[PDB]
Amino acid sequence: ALWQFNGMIKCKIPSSEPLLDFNNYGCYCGLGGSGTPVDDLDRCCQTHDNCYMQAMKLDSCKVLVDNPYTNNYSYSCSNNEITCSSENNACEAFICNCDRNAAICFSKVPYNKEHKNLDMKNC
Ligand SMILES: [Ca+2]
Repeated sequence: ALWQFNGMIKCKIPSSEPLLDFNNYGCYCGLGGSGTPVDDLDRCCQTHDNCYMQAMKLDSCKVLVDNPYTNNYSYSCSNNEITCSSENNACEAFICNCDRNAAICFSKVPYNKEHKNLDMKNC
């Protein structure tokens, strides 16, 4: 769910408030997404978006009404390391992995403020 993803990013980037810093960035970081990614951070979000779409393709997810944004899963942050729990069932485990990969991706690429609140005209 959104609140777990928020925590994962903070696990990797302790100085940020992810829901503020990484929302409405480029063409993909935020609700929806289209066009060509503007930079590598934006590409991280495109990959994350594709991961969520793939998750909704799984038979294990189409059984629950929980949406990737509201579906809770278990994970831990320890020494700034993210670990998805084995207690997670099929759907939750896939989502957890999508989020973990994105959080790590976010922490490895440059952040370009020029792309914040980008005009959808570019997407
Ligand atoms: Ca998106």
